[PDB]
Amino acid sequence: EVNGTISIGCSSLIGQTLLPEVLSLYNAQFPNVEIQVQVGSTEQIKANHRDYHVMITRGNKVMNLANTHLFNDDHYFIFPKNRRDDVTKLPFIEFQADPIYINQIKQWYNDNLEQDYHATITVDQVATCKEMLISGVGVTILPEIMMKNISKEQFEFEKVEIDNEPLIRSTFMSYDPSMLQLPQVDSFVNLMASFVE
Amino acid sequence: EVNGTISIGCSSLIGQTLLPEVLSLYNAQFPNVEIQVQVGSTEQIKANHRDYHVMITRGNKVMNLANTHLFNDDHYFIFPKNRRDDVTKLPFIEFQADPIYINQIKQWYNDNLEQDYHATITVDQVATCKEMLISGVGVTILPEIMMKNISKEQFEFEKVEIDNEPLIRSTFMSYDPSMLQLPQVDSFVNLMASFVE
Ligand code: NA
Ligand code: NA
Ligand code: NA
Ligand code: NA
Repeated sequence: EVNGTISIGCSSLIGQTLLPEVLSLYNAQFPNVEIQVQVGSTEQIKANHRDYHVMITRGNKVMNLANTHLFNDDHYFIFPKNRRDDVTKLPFIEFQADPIYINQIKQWYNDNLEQDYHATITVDQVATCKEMLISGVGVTILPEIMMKNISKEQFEFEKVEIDNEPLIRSTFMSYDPSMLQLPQVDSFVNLMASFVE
Repeated sequence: EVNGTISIGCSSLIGQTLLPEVLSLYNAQFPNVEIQVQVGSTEQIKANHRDYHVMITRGNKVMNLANTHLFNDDHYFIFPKNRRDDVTKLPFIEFQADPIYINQIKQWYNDNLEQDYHATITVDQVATCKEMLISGVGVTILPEIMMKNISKEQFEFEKVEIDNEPLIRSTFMSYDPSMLQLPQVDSFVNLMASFVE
């Protein structure tokens, strides 16, 4: 019977989406495990890797750990339908992430709106960015996992393609193989790997 | 005509709720202002006060700055309706905050569920806590500002009273008075103060 504590570190948006779904199943199966969750940037979580049994991050694989690819996100440029004719003049909401990923977003904007990229609003979290969009602050690109409960009546969703290939963002589960001896950690890793497949 | 950059630091949950609503009005009135937003714990935002023109935090007033009281939140204990008879056995989801506030939550639980407080799941962000609740992970107390789009069909909401007085959490806007000379900062402060009234 599985006991003890599990300490999970994850990308901020993962704490709002995938991790809650998985922990609902995990706790139901393994009720005696104490669960600790810290969220932050992928950079922050990677830096504090020693504090976590398991990490769920986005972008590239984590150095010197076992990595399991969970899924990829497509992306959508999102803007209000009532302002379609004025999309080039609406403020763009940028979130913080690694340069390779953000530069893809900037390049897409430059190429497709036919003008220099400029972010009027900059936020750290994708979740913050999502709420700025919803409240009418401006336009943005979001990963598909963050598009739940955005009004299809109010907003147009344009799939973000670069040379007819989708812009994608990967999500990885990472951990030190020596944590798998802990049944709470093994049970989580096995459940996560099963959930996505 | 108002120009320049404004740097806002706020409580994580404020970035998901109040700040998006206010920035939608702010940008519409003052389109040439560049907006920078960082979210975090009240403790983190207070520590990095020098990085922000204006701060929106929760709990007590910020030391050695001008403070404007924005609003108070009531609180609700939230649990799934299908498990009403088993509420005492369901895992409690705790979020991180200052001890005075968290101890009020713990005391309420101890008094009203008639057993020792124990958090099976601990998260840093209230927003994370909300999604854990929604996904069926367990039970929790949330501030009223964070209760939008939680299913009334699925969940019971019990107002959190302590001696027939509501458990409350205050929100404050803080800034160094010498930032008000900047028209972008003055315009924001005046708008926020007006919005809540
Ligand atoms: Na980010
Ligand atoms: Na974006
Ligand atoms: Na918190
Ligand atoms: Na709580």
